[PDB]
This record gives sequence, structure tokens and C-alpha cells, in this order.
Amino acid sequence: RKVQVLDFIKINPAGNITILIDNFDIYDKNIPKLSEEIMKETNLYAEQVGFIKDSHLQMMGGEFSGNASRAFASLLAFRDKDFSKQKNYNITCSGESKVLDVDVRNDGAKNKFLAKIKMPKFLSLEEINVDEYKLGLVRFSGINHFIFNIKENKETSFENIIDLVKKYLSNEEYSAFGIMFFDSDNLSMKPYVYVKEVGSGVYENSCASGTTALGYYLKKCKNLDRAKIVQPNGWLEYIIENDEMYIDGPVEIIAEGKIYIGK
Amino acid sequence: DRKVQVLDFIKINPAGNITILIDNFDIYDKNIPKLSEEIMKETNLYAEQVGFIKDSHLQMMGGEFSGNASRAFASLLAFRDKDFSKQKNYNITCSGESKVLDVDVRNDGAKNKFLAKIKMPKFLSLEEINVDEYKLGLVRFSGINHFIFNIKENKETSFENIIDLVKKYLSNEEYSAFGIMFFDSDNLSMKPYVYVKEVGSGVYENSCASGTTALGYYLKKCKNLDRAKIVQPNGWLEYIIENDEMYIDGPVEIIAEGKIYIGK
Repeated sequence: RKVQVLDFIKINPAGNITILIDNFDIYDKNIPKLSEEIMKETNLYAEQVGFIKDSHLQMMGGEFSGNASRAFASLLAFRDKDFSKQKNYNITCSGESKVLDVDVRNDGAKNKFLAKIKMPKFLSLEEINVDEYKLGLVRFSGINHFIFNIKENKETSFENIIDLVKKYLSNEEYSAFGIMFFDSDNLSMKPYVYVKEVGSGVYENSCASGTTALGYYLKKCKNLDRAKIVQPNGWLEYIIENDEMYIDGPVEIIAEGKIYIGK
Repeated sequence: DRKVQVLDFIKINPAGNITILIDNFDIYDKNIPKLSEEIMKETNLYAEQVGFIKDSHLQMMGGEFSGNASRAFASLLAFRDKDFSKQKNYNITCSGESKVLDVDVRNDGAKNKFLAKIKMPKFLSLEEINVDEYKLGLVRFSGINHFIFNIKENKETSFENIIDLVKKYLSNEEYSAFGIMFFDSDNLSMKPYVYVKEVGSGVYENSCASGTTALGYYLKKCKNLDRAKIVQPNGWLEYIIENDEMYIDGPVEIIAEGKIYIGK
């Protein structure tokens, strides 16, 4: 059979492992099929994958990803003869209609960077009481984040909550949701993400949109304007300024070259 | 204090035992262990083991033999041989193996897919142990001692129960490592459980060529089974006993290659 050779760049945006495929039809029909192949452990590993063209980033499912957009912005600095310490890069991403002005700065090594990006605004902020648990609820365009504060609630297993949430959205149509298990003693967060297609949960290494939900929620409930939220395999800082949300974090270009898959 | 190191990498999938081979590097660098450690992280290029190439030699990150890695190296040689058609034998060497390794590489469906057969080290001991209520066929080797367990031929048990029982065996025996081949005769399946004193914990590998070898030896005595294809958690390897010599066959796919950037 035919082996298809693609141009790849592997990047670690604060643990949210991203692969970017270059010189590829960003609107190819088979993108979702080869994307899951690119991500398996039996191939190059990845938590997400995108297909770049000029200054656009076409995610595998037309979704917007703050972490992926920051990886793409750090890649343009990596490849820019003129980049010194700081430089703003304008890009576009599927799922966001506005041009994104990403502030990229050097973070030590030439492959290491720090990328800040403007994050979408929330559509609603509710504080909900489900059964005998308090939860935070932040509704975005596409995904609904839930904030479960470990300390502020009684002892329980995560699994009980993932099920309880799933019960809350029983009579509510959604494409995906997220539970941000938040530990106040540490200012840490374990991001959870269910989606309809996968039909199963996924504990991520870091979740940019989830950190904004966390951020919006700590702003309204505790008057916290910006903070650094440590996550399973990385960290992200949320910044609220002039009523605008921004997520900053580290980024690192891992590897670059060719990837051989079937056709 | 900021410096990027640029290495040539090849990512291969020898029956689920993800391998990264580094090319054109000093295979006797002091920093090899630390470089292998960072390259293996999930937050980096992912890998279960790292090798370092020099001509026809493969230098594993610690100086130890790996049948899967060697199979991956040979498959790479075939990948880069413009004259490889459908089958070709390749002569290579591997750290921790005093004898040259003639590897039989064959096409497996495409230019990146290969079937590679390799000769494996012979066992140093073969014996049937009987702990508490269960029996288990120890097949020792220079490095690791594998503990076969036939589940169809044993009473109802828990995997963890056995693991503990075996770990208590090894108390009075100095062991740098040990493994447990959970073998199911009905489906010819095998769950390779491994343990290391340094790690202090176990892992169920996607494949173990040396464990399939141990299984094969015990099956040749306990059944007179000379060869069989053993399905594993994320891959399959076939064992072939021939002229009292152990071979391991299996698939190897070339995943990717290019450059990797590591700070120093």
C-alpha cells in the first residue's frame, strides 16, 4: 500500500502535547481519521493535533484550542529570523472568529518559550447545588466547564461526581463538558473532559479553557484577578485585565520531521 | 545558561515496545542516560526505550540487550536500503550481546512495515516452581528471571496475589529485576508483568521478547510446542525454537524520523 509522508512538529504547550501537520490540505476529509492515528501511543504520542497553513491553525475537529494556538505561536517564533526575546504574532484558529494576537517570549533555551493568548468570554456563570454538593458552572460556546472544589465539599470519589454531573446534563444537550477538580491548599486542578464522540472521559495534562473557567470562578467568588494553576503535567496562568481573559504558559518545541502513515 | 542540542531521531514500533534510536551521536557519551530519560517522557517524544546507532551497532541506553530494539534497528537498516525488496538478512550488534546478530527482515505490507526475526539469548535455568497453592515455570536469564504462570492450569487466583507471592520468593535471592508471564492457553495471550527494585513498582508491558522467549522454552518442555504466536497487550510476537536455538519473530513499523531539540 501507499505510505503517506507528512510534515510534523511536536510541541509541549504546558503538557497539552500537540502535533502540528504542515504542508497538508487543512480541509482534507480524512483529517480526523489520520489524526487519531497520529495520536496513539503506537505512533507519535499526542493529546491533540492541528494542521497549519500560513498563519491559520485548523484543529482536527474545527475546535478552538488555546494551548494549540500558543504552540503554533511559539513555533512561528522558533522559525523567525527576527525573533529576539519578545514578539507578538497574529494568528487565526478554527472556532475563534477574531485574529489572535499572541505575545510570545523566550523562556530560557531557544526551543523554550512563554506564550500568552486572549481566551473567549464565558456565556454564563452559575453557582449550582447538586444533591449534597456545591459545584461551579461556567458555560462556554461548545463546552460546559464544572468547578468542583475539593476542600469546600465533603469527601467523595471523583467518579461519583463525574456521574453526578452527567446526571445534571441529562436533560440538557451538549457536545462536551469538563469538571475542574480544584484543590485550594495547592492551587492545583485536575482537568476532566468527556466528549460525545469518544464516549469516555479524559484526564488531561493541562486545560487552557478549563483554567479560564477556574479563573472566572475565582474572580467572582474570591476576587482573584490572576493566578498560576498547577496541573497534572504542566501549569498555566490565567489573567483577567480590563474584563478580558488571557492564559499564559510555557511552551517547548520537542521534535520536527517526517511521519509515515498509511493512505 | 541556555543551549539547545539537536539530535537525529527515529521512532519505531517493534510490537508495541516503542523505541527511539538516535543517529550520528557519540554512543559512549556520559550524558546518554540523562538524554534517554528526558527523551522518554510523555511530555517529550514518547518512548519506552532509547538506543544509539553507530554503523551496524546498537548501543542501548544502559548497555543491555533488547531483542525488540535490535529488531527495530534491523528494520531501519532495511528501511534505508534502496535495494531491499521483500526479504534481506542484516548483520548487526547490540550492547550486552557478545555474538553478532543475523536478523531476517521481510516486508510486512508497506515500506514502513517489516517482520524481523532475531536469535535470542538462551536460558540459564529452566524449572517448575510451586509456590503456596500455585505452580509457575521459572526460566532464568542473565539479567532477569521470568516466572511463567499458566492460568488455565491453575486454580482461581488474582494477578496481584501472584505478584506478591513471587516477590516474596525473590526476597532471599538478589534480583536486579524479575518478570511474570501471565499466560492464557485458550487465546495464546500473555500479559508481561515486570518489576524493578529501583522503580519499586510494576508495569504490564505492551510486549516482552525475552518474556515470550521464556514462555516458549517452558512450552517446549511442558507441551512439546516448538513455535507459537503469542498475542500481547499491544502487539504480538512469535517464538520459533529451531535446532535448539530460540528465535523471535514480530512486526516493526517505522513511525517517524527527523530532529529533536533537548536543552542542555
